[PDB]
Amino acid sequence: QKINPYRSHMKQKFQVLWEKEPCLLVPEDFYEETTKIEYELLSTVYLDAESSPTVVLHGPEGIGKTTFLRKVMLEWAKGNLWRDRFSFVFFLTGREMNGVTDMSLVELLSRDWPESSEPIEDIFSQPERILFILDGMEELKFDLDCNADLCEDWEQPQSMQVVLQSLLQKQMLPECSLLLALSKMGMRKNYSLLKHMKCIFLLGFSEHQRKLYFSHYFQEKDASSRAFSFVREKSSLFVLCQSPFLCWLVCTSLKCQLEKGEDLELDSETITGLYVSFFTKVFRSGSETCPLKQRRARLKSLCTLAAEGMWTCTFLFCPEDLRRNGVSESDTSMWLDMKLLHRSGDCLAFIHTCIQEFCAAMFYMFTRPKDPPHSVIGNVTQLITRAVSGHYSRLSWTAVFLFVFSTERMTHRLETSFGFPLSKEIKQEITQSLDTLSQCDPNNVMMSFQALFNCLFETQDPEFVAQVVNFFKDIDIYIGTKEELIICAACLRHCHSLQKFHLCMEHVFPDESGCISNTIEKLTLWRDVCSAFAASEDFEILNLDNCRFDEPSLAVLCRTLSQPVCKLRKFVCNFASNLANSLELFKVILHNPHLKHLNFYGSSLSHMDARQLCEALKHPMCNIEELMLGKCDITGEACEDIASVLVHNKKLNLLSLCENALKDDGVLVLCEALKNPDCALEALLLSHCCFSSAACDHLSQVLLYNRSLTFLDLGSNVLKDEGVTTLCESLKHPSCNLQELWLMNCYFTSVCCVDIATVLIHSEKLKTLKLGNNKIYDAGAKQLCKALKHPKCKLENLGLEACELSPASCEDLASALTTCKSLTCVNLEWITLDYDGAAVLCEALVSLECSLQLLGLNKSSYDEEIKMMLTQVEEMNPNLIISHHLWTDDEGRRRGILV
Amino acid sequence: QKINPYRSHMKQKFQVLWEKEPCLLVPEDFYEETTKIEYELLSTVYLDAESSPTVVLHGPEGIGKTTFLRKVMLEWAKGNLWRDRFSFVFFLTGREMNGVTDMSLVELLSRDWPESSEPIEDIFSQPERILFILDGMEELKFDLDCNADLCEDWEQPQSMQVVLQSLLQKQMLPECSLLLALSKMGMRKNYSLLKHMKCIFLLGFSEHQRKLYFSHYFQEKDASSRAFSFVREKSSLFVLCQSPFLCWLVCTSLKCQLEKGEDLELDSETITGLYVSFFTKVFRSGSETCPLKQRRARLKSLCTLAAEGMWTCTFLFCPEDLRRNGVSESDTSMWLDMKLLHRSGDCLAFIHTCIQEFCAAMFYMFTRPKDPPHSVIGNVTQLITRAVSGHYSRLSWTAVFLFVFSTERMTHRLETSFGFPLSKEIKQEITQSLDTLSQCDPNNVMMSFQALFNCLFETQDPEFVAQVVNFFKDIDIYIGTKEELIICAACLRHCHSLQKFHLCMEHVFPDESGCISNTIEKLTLWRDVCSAFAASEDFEILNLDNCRFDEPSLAVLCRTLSQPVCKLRKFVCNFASNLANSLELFKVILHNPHLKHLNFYGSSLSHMDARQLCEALKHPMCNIEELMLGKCDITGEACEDIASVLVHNKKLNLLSLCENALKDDGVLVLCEALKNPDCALEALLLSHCCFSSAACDHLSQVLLYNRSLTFLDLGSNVLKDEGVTTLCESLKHPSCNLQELWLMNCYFTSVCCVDIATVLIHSEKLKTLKLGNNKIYDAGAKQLCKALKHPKCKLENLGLEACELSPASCEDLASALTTCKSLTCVNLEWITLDYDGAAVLCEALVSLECSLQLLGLNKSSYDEEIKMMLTQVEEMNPNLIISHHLWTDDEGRRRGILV
Ligand SMILES: Nc1ncnc2c1ncn2[C@@H]1O[C@H](COP(=O)(O)OP(=O)(O)O)[C@@H](O)[C@H]1O
Ligand SMILES: Nc1ncnc2c1ncn2[C@@H]1O[C@H](COP(=O)(O)OP(=O)(O)O)[C@@H](O)[C@H]1O
Repeated sequence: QKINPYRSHMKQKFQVLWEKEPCLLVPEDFYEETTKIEYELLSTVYLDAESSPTVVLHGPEGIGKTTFLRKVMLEWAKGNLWRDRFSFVFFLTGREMNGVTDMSLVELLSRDWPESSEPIEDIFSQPERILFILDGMEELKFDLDCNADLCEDWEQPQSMQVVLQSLLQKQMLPECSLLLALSKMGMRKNYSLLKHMKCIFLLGFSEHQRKLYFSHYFQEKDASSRAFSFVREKSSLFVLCQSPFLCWLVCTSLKCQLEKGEDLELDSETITGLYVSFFTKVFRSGSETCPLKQRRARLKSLCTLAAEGMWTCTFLFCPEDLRRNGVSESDTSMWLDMKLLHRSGDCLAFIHTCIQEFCAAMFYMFTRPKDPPHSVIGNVTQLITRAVSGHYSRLSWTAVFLFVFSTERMTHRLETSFGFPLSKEIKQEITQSLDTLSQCDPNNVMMSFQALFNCLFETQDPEFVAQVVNFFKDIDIYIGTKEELIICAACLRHCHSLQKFHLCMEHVFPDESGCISNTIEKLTLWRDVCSAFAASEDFEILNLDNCRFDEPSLAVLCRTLSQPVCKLRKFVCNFASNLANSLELFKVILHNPHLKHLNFYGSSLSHMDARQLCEALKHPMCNIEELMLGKCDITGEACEDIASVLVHNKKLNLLSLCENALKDDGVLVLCEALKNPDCALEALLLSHCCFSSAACDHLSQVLLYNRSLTFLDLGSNVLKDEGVTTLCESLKHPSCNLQELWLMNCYFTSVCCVDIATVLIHSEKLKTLKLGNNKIYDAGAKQLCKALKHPKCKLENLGLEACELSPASCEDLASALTTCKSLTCVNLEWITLDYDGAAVLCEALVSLECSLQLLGLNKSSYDEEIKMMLTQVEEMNPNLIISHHLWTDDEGRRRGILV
Repeated sequence: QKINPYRSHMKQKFQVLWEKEPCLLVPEDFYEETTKIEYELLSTVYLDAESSPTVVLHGPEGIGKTTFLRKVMLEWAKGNLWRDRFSFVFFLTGREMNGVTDMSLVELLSRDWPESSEPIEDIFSQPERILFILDGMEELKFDLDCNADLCEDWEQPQSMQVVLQSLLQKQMLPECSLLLALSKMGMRKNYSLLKHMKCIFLLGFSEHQRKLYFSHYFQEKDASSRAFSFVREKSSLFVLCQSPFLCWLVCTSLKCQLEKGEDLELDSETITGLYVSFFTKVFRSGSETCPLKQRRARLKSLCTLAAEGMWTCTFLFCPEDLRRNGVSESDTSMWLDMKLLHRSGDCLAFIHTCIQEFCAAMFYMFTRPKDPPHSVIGNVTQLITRAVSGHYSRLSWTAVFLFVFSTERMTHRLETSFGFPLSKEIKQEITQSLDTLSQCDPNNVMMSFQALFNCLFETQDPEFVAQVVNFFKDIDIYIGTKEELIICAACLRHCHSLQKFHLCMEHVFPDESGCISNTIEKLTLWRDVCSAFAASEDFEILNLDNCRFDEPSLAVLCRTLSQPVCKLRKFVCNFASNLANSLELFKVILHNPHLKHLNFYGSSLSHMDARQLCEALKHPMCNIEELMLGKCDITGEACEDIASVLVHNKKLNLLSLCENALKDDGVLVLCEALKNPDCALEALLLSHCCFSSAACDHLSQVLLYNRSLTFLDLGSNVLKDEGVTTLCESLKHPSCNLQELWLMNCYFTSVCCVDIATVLIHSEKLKTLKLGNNKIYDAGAKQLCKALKHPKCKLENLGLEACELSPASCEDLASALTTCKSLTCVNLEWITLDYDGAAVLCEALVSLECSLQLLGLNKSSYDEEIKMMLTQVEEMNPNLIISHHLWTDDEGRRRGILV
């Protein structure tokens, strides 16, 4: 074996770690039996020396991930693993790293690197010979994202977050290999960050392995047989015993019950029940020579220790910390003996992070509603808020425990088992906290309804679940497993408060011959979820984002929405249309007179699909007033059918066909439908429809003959001034009812600006004009400003944003703002400014004659002097807002593009 | 609505049916509430008047399928449904149909058709106006398959099975519509038969509907509240109450418990537990003023009635039937009062088929091992065999019940509740019956391991399950759901008796980024199933038939097969090969020295996939002696690697590369590999490899230089006479070691027959030659016969099948058979014969000089005189077997095509 001092140092260090850290040391042959498959998988998956992947050790908490990583490193350091694949392996743990504030990868590695050896840069000469093991990533004080930039230099000092994110995204030592340990929650959290992923699942014990674990814990035989028989007779307990840590919990609980002499009782209704039984019986069997008052004081001090640790993302407790939280030497000895704490060096740690979270939740059970703030540990409202708001999701398990503790049954269990009283105001605290969150603005909060639903589900309190869920009106949820379907059905079964529902569902209804695959249980759960749609008589918006149905599930949803009791108003079905989908959605459209807005943005339709859609719309039970079909792959032939709808449904008044390819023959057919002075359509959006000036002829005949059409969007079309001139000739006559015109990015120039200037003088009805993103090069600007100076131009909103404007237009713009009394909004973003033009513009802006309410300008993108001038403008005209990105979101929403 | 007398007749019929059949008549508004979605879905899905679809009413037993179909027919006949879509709907029920033995569709329809109405041909004039409702298909005396042909004429008399299967496959009135009622078992049974399926699932009650049903059954309020509270406190009972029939069972059980006055106790461990509680409590509450002897005799008589009904597929009981089984008027009144039976006209029927199956299973509890045969009711051995043999699978639920009854706990429960003794030899009867079944030939007695596993699973007896499953050595199983995975894991956890395992697995491991999708539970179950492969030190053959894995499940399987304790010998992986499949399957190949046969037939490979396969095969831990790569999309370039294998692996001696496209350059490279007098390959099959005479040159150099190669298959290649003559030139020299040559379907003719005729005279080692399916005429046959008459021709097997042979060859054939003393097998199928040549052939065949053991000929395809002559031949030469399809299955198996 090659001489290596670092390898031997790690051998000694992890040999010592392997023998005293775990809850119970089992014979090594047993451990090797229990994890044989995973060890072999790892050893062969890394022998690759095209690229090397990052392998994630996947499993639930307490399954033994950290133990497996330590065994792997110990076997490598002894020379028994990766002998000819990795020369150096580094073991990084999250809690030890959290202490590091500002360090480079080299310094962190140097921490455990003996000087009497090779240098670190020399070992970095060959990066593929390095493996990084990252254990306890979920215990980090920061999140991992691509938000922060990622440097590629190991020598250069950086914050530890940047080092980890660079290592993970492979922008730092790309040749090295990564070994991650993640739970299901961590897997879902960091799936986006990880690429080229390879997974190894830990499986825990089998039934024979559970028997052997019991035989190893109980050094006798007959009581071991008794305990195994008792746990086997109960199904849920045996199922939970697959996890070695839960198995050890059950062992210690039963061992206390047996050494006490009591009969074998155990609670396995929930995981929280097993935790409560373990903690209860260890406390009773480990504290008997102590009076009740000091028992309560000691437990409360320990729980405060855990709560402070969890709120500061700390899991190692120096003696000074125990003294601060009121934990004395006697208390430390007692908890070490009863095996809720163990040493992790010179410091102490909880036997497992889950036990620490248990005590942290327990801490709130000693509290009063009118308690002074701890200034470190947040109160119940803060904990609930941080746990059900998606940004952090750090104190999740704690909150879950607290939810379960707040039930009357479990508060009773806790009080009876401990012997002292505990707070019963905690359910009310949680309820009021969730109500307060619900009454907040849904956009500013970003609720995580998966987290809230999990917490509610664990209480098994249907009335509590109904009360809490009915506080919320705008709900969004992802369903991709049966577990999440069960939880969502439980939480929404008795929900009658829905306003907006956003749903994404995958992996549940495959429709691979849905007859054989779908089950009555799945349909019943789905029907229960749908019951909220028809039971909530406040239901405005249903947004189905990339959902995957089969015929029965879709039929259930459509029949739910068809019921006359349903009050749906907006149906937003993104990217979904087939033959049976057509049939069922047409049942939806027909049956409901309350449904008025329909947005199919993105769903690629065919000729027959559009034919069937229009045939369903022509039914006289259809009250659709807004129809958005953007990016539906609609073409000219389908226009033949759409025109038909315009003839029949006098209730329809807004139609958007953006991002399609009408190609002037569809526009011809649509103008043929529109010309008839029976079509009641009031708003038309044909943005980016790949048509030209040829259609502007026919559209002109529309403008003369429609007394209902008031809004036209023709942006992103090649009009080349002939189309704009034809339309302007049509719009010269005041009898036209057009109010709003959008011709942005239409590839015209100054030449047609004269004709526009004519309509501005003759129209008494055109109030909003967007001519932005066109190269008017100050000639069009000068002509339009002179037109606006006319004492008959009733124009209210003008957009010339990003029009190749220069400081020469300023003066002429400055004179329009002070003369057009009806002009209240002007978009001039991306104009290039100097001092001599910014001064004139600001003089205009601060004037009483200037009747402008909204100015579109990008203040940040200028020098300091002009920034100071615009700030002075803001402080001298208290009615004017200067801002950029004025109309982007409004344009997207009205076109139907965003949603 | 059009006037119709048939409609009114069906209205009266189903109106009478609707009011007396059900267990409890609920208000009609309640029923319509409980089935609103399904009714609307049917009504709107059929209004479409393109092909006609088959609509299936899907749900578990007792969910209300028959009730829903009857209400649908009543509403149709009342004019409230399908008023403008169907003119005539026929309601076919299995039990009523079973009485018909041999009748046509017209007569069966006329059965319930009044004469004073329209004619049958006139109503068949427009088939589009016809709907068929098929209820109780699982209660048929015959099975439904596609084996029998399907005629399109309704007038022609046929057996009812043929009419029904033609109706289902739409080869009889294809324009008609179908409405089927099926269970999960029936759905999986008949999925193959049905096409264009449409499904409507019945959902049963919701929670509020369960409350309302309780309030409706219990006409008071306080016990309704008490019953609902008790059922709600128990999870399993509430879950089971979703089914209306199970809900009525629970209602009656609780009603007996309350009117008796006892506390509310109920066992809900299994569905069989609920049935036992219902039956026990109904019997106790309905026969208490009766002495024990007559209680037991009455229950036994009812059980006998049920048993005769189940074994004769009868479910309506005329009074003579009750008298024959010993059921009197007093007994009928008692059972009607306790609501185990109800009237269905002048006759009685069991309240539900499930109750009848329950009683039929109960009947065996009154029997003795040494009992005389009932001559109608089969004994326990016959019942178990018919239940776990796939051919019948009719009495499944009965057997399931009997299994649960046979446990000690449930026998104790039944004895305690009833009060009289019951048989305790039934576990032994079933175990011995299954042992005897296992010792039968696995090819004949078609076990249905899904049925056996379900029966074993329901007993919840791990020891009994292990004992029964270890009786079987050859197991084949399909896993397509999580339920079936759980069942197979439970049954195979402690199985260590495996010899051959055939597996087809779908729909469980999607590999849609298996990290997020796969769960530890599923992986654990799969590992438990795989544990049988490595725990059974007799494991010969593992056949994965079109299985679909992800990385973790495949890795679990491969690591299982890698263990040195594993004794795998034959690995048949049909239709699976990718890059990750490559890595893991190479772990399988490398690790195991016991593995010797490898068949990848059907798995589409690529250039690099074949490269990686060959590189894995070149490892020196590889003991493969047989390699089958038929229909693997292998081409000439991959031969370069394949040739390498032939050079390296001195253990390999059989290679089959059939159904590939080698195209003479691959064959060139392979012959370059074979020429080397180190290649130990002994048998090569290049059938259907798309090569020509150009390869026969190189193959010739093979036969001179390979002292180990003894079998060559070159069938179905365009070899013409030049290739065969080149090969014969190579094989003339006695130094060639070739023992078997297959040149069937090789497009040669009489011209090369001279050279073959030379080799037959000069070879001392060529024992089997197949020249079938080649257009050698009687001239070639005569030349070969003259060769065989030479006193040096040591040819043992000759195939001249399908060679355009005529009665002129007979004489020359007849004289070769009596001269070639070494010629023991000759295939002459498809030869045309007359009397004067058949006589010569038979005179040869019945002769002492004829040393033939096997003659390949199709006796059935000749006139009566020649048939009688060949029958006399068989009756005069007791050593000669005449048969057709002589070598087809052997050819397929040896090429690796079949399996
Ligand atoms: N295979 C095993 N055999 C015996 N004990 C185990 C095994 N796996 C885990 N344990 C015990 O369970 C605990 C698992 O905790 P840990 O190893 O931190 O897993 P995780 O990080 O997944 O929670 C350890 O304290 C160890 O004592
Ligand atoms: N929707 C329902 N509402 C109330 N009771 C029902 C309903 N469906 C079925 N039942 C009851 O359940 C029992 C079983 O009915 P059945 O239609 O025979 O089930 P299946 O057709 O599945 O065998 C009947 O006695 C009936 O009274």
